Amino acid sequence: EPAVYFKEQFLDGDGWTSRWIESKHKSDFGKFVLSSGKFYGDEEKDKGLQTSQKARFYALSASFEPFSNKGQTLVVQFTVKHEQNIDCGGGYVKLFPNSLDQTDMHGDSEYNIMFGPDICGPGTKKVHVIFNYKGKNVLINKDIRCKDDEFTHLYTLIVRPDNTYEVKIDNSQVESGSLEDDWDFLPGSGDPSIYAYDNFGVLGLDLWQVKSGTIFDNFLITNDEAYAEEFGNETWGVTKAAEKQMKDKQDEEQRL
Amino acid sequence: PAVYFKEQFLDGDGWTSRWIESKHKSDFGKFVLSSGKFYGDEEKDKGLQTSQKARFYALSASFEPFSNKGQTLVVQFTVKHEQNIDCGGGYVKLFPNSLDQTDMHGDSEYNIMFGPDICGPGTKKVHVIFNYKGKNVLINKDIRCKDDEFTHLYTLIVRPDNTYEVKIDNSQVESGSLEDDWDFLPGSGDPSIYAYDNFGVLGLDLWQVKSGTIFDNFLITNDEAYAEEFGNETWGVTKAAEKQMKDKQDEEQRL
Amino acid sequence: PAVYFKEQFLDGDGWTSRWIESKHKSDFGKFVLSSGKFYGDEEKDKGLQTSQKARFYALSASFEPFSNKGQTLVVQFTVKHEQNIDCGGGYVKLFPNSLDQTDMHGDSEYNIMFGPDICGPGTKKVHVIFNYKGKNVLINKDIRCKDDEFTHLYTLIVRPDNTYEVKIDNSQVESGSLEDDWDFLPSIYAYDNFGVLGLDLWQVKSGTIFDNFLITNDEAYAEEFGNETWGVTKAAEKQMKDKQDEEQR
Amino acid sequence: PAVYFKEQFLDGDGWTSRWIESKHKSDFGKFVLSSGKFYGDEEKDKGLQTSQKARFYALSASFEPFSNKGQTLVVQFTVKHEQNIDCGGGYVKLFPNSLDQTDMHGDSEYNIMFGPDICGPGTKKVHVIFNYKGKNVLINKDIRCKDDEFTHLYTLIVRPDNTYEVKIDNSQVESGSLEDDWDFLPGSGDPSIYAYDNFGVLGLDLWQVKSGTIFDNFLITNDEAYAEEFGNETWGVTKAAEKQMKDKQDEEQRL
Amino acid sequence: PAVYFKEQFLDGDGWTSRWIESKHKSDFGKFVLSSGKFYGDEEKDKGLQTSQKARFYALSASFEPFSNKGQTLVVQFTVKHEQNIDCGGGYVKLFPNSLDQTDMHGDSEYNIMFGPDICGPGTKKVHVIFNYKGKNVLINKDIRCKDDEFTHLYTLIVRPDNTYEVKIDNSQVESGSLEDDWDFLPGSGDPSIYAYDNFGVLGLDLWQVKSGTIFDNFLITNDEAYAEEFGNETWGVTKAAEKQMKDKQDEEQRL
Ligand SMILES: [Ca+2]
Ligand SMILES: [Ca+2]
Ligand SMILES: [Ca+2]
Ligand SMILES: [Ca+2]
Ligand SMILES: [Ca+2]
Ligand SMILES: [Cl-]
Repeated sequence: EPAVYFKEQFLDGDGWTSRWIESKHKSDFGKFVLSSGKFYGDEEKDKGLQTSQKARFYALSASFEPFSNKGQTLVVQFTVKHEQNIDCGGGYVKLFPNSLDQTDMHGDSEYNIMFGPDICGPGTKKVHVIFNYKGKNVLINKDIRCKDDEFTHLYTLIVRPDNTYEVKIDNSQVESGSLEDDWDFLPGSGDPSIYAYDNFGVLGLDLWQVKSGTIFDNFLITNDEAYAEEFGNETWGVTKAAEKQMKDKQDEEQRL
Repeated sequence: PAVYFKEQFLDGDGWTSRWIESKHKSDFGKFVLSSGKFYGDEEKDKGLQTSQKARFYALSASFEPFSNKGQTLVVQFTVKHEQNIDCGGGYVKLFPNSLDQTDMHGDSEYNIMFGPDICGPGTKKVHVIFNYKGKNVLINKDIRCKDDEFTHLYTLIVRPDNTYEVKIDNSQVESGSLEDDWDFLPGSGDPSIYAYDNFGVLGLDLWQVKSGTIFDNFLITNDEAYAEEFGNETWGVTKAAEKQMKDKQDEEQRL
Repeated sequence: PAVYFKEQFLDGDGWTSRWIESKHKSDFGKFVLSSGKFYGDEEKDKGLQTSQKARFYALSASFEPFSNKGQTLVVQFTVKHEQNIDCGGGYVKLFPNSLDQTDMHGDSEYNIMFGPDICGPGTKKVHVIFNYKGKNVLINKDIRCKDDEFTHLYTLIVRPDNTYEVKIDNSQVESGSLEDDWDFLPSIYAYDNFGVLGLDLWQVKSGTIFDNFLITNDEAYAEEFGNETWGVTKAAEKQMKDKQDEEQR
Repeated sequence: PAVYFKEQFLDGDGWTSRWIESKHKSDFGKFVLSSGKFYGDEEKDKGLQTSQKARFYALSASFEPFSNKGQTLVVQFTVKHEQNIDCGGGYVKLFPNSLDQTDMHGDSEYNIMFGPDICGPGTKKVHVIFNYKGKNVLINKDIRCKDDEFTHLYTLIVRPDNTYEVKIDNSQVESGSLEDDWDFLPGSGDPSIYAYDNFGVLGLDLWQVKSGTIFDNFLITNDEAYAEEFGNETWGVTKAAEKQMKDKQDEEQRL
Repeated sequence: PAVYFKEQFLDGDGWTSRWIESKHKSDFGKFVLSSGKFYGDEEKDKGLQTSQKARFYALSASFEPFSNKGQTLVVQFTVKHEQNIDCGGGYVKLFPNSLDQTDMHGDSEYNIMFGPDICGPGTKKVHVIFNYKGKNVLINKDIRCKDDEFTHLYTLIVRPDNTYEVKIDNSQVESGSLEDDWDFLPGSGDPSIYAYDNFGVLGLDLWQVKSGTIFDNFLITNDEAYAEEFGNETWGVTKAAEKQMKDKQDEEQRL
């Protein structure tokens, strides 16, 4: 059976406030609030963490029973909804070693992997895939376009023990290849262990936003690609059509 | 001193032309060349590493066939369970030259199987298995294997008087006679039990939950003294620097 | 040789008048007198056995108080993880006589802690902890403990020149000086008062048996007693267990 | 790892340009290059052999001077009393560079003396002597040396926290602190006792009744792990084959 | 005259309760109390000596916090590179009281760094570094440090008009204004550059190849004249006798 290292849907009211921790590294971090926003597919299911303040840094994280991806597939997946029509701001997650002090998390804390959408003005609509290796944060050399509309989108990163990876948006492949080719880690054949991290213990939302209102939901860390795809269809795939219908209706009333 | 087989994986990707993957199944785990996260020497300590969790493995190497009839047979290699293994094999198999390497699997007919096997706190055992009269006969003595994360040397010595010796880290841990330490027959005796007409392949054919085991410094020879020399030139050269590098990493982890 | 404490549990249920259960908590696991499923001698090898899974334990024995000032201190006992332990302690603690035995727990102030600690394939360690200036200072050397199912002898030697030695199965495995092998803030080694030995620890899989406790000031006597206890258990224990393993298969 | 001195006598008669005979006396015994009557390898196991009975010996080798201040000092070499010695030294001395090699003798001022000493039934001892405040201070622990006919590895480790270790055949036999294991001073302590400004010469300066002792594989380094490695590449490679050749000769002698 | 910090190590081992070892790393070198092989006065000239080769060091002393705002700041101490240093620092750092002394290291944020730095033939320099706007700004003037084996006095004077002076052996070697002698800003204008809200710790945080450097007679004060007095009562009292003892030892060495 598939291993589920982390799952968060924010289905149990305020239960999440005991699973996530705010960094105190700075005194003026923005606050996340629980919200399904102005339109949604289901008012309760579509609750997630929403950035609530403009022009702020954010730093909130959740711990889980530590694990290693050594010898295994790693899948990192979540939904992102820039309801506010974002101008400039991140929508990405970071996976940290368990040695991270959650109350001191910030932009320069050492993570293992960073993944997800980053928007800044007309020029930047990009999906980051960053691997930490030999004390450097190495950025993917392929150009992956992210979504930028107001609707909920599913982001999936797959990393395999043969050093292959795949990136999906809305459960459909948008990029793939090998770590040795698509990042500048090192000369020659490569190092067959690049993909692997001794320890994963925390998932962080650690990012900057000008216009706020982004909602993060349906986080999943697993070792099974098929399961990730299922869960994507049970979450994003259930949100999608009703969300779009409610928003069309509101747009019409606005016009009128 | 006859050297029937030697593998140290010193010549880059050269090993990929000396070893053959079985296609008996479609979902065998893959070996990769690696010295892992700590080592005595980054290059010397490269070996074959299991790269996937909860898998069967099946990779082999041929050599000029030989018979141990009338002679001493020595089988030796290093094993390193870097990953702190929960359950998995670390043993080799010696096969007749009639083995189809591309069809090797758990039920292929081997001559001898030798080496460490771990499964939970309860099983930490060295297997010594002889194939005789279509049965795979298991040693009756209980030999404890090593279980830590470091590189260990495993040596099997089989002699034409049907005596055998097992060594770990170049030091004897078990010895006796085939007739006493296995149930081949109800009483004495068949003085030829030790002997095989043909050896042609060495296989790594095994199961692993947590992966990351590294195999290096394989030797098949007819000379005990040479085996001991080679063991000191390989394992014996790895040992102290490996332990020093790992202590350092453990300390940095603690801070 | 001074014998400050000896316990071999040889006199039936006599031990129940020498040891005291902490009531600090209501759900501590219970020790039971047992030689387990295999042994060298069904009677001699009786000792205190942890009887419940996933529990804290807290049982202690008092003795006529003493100080090690100007003397060698030797702490010795046998540990047998019969159950093939996954995670759990096998160490003792030596406490000042000011300890309330009926309130002993994990945070009670001890002088010295010593012995095997196992938690998963990754940790198989011998603790040597000294209490100094209100800190519990952990040895900086890495000492591997035993992890099989058989009875093993653990011995800590502390000398008035601030040297120490650790033995397993009556054979040295570690040695040095207190000043080098711990980060202490000349008599670091010395305590005004020892009055209680406690088994205060955690266990997932239970079944560990503790026997043959000795606190003495004589290294040679400790070694003798080790050979008269562990050394007499060893071979017959292993033989009975090999036999049971064969029948099992 | 710093290698201050290495000598294996592998380059024929090359050694004769690296070692100097004292002329302090006219009747010193002579060293000769030899692997003796039995060996693991006739060439590799060549070393300096005492060639005359009831004699003083005095031969030395210079190296680029160094200080062990702030660092680990490791002194290591092999000794083989092939002749079954009755009485004689097998130890080395490390000297300051101010030593006149041509005048070396029993009373020359050394920094450290280390190694086996045998004299009759009573004495089989490893010396560890430190020169301090114009006295030669003898270790207070009793360390047994080897006395059979085979090659043994002797290793002294001295560390800048004033700890030391002694190994025989790459395995610890003694350890502790300088302040405790020698009478330098009435109490602690002078943390610099371990340290010498200058090492420039290694000497074999000693007495022998029955001659035939072979010295090989000298190493002075600052790295314990490297010393252990080199030990396993030298002693560890001689060991088994040496023993096998000698057993064979013992058997033939008996018949 | 305010004395914010004074250390002469005159009260035996008393210093061990005034200074704290960083535990940021496990392998920092250790300071030991020592007057070395030569000295003016065996007791007075005790100071902190680096005891291990090729190591980072990290030891610090706290004092009642203060600010130099509106006042003169004088930082003074003696340095003796007894070992004839090849490469290594001899400088101090003044830290804010917010520093965790048990975590001090090379990247901890200091206010001011001052003192000699030697690295090979090319570098014999006195550092004067001011932390400003999250940068560590290095003086633009080239100040030669001393490099012989003897004890030298180093003095930094910083004044509330943003002037500074550097002295060696109680005699001026450099002077000027902060705005001219560092690149804080493209042009003149921040008169408070000299000033720090708080000083709470003095650290020895540095690297050394060849070890043996002795630090003594630390003084932090607000009075230039008092610094000069103390310098003459410390360095000035060490100087002549130290030189005389060392000449005597050099002469004995030459014979
Ligand atoms: Ca939700
Ligand atoms: Ca190799
Ligand atoms: Ca008992
Ligand atoms: Ca040689
Ligand atoms: Ca002083
Ligand atoms: Cl009971």
